[PDB]
Amino acid sequence: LQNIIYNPVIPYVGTIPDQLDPGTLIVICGHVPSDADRFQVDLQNGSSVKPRADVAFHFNPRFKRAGCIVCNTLINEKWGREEITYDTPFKREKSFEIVIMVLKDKFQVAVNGKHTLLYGHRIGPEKIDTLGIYGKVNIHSIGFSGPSSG
Ligand SMILES: OC[C@H]1O[C@@H](O[C@H]2[C@H](O)[C@@H](O)[C@H](O)O[C@@H]2CO)[C@H](O)[C@@H](O)[C@H]1O
Repeated sequence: LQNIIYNPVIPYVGTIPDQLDPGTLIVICGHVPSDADRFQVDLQNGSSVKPRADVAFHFNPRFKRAGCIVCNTLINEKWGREEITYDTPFKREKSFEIVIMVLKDKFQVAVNGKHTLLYGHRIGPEKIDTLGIYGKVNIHSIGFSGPSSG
């Protein structure tokens, strides 16, 4: 991988190395803390806190009850329609590997080598230049792979 970040402190907010052109991969390896309630991975347009930066893609695994993954987009500080995935591969006290592939019309996400969900772009991905990770989660590494990697 390229531009790897190891054991980052959460909350984590860092500029992404390259434009997320179709085919780009975002690999995030971590572990879910005991009794974690939730955590999130946000692909943002900037790092402004106020006004809060738009979130092109909000990937938010929730663990209470049966557990799920909520995906949404924040525009001008307003959340849009939630897209919920009820078949979540995340579990407390277990490690994980998240692979987000940026396609032309959507994001494709796989966890632990298994397809998990799709999310159509609401904001042009070229507007994303910042990665944010918040919540109860331990991140081991963050890596990026461009479309022409090899
Ligand atoms: O949509 C992502 C956004 O959800 C907020 O919580 C929502 C909740 O998921 C929804 O079921 C309820 O109707 O409205 C709540 C907001 O008022 C989270 O608080 C926010 O951090 C994001 O995760």
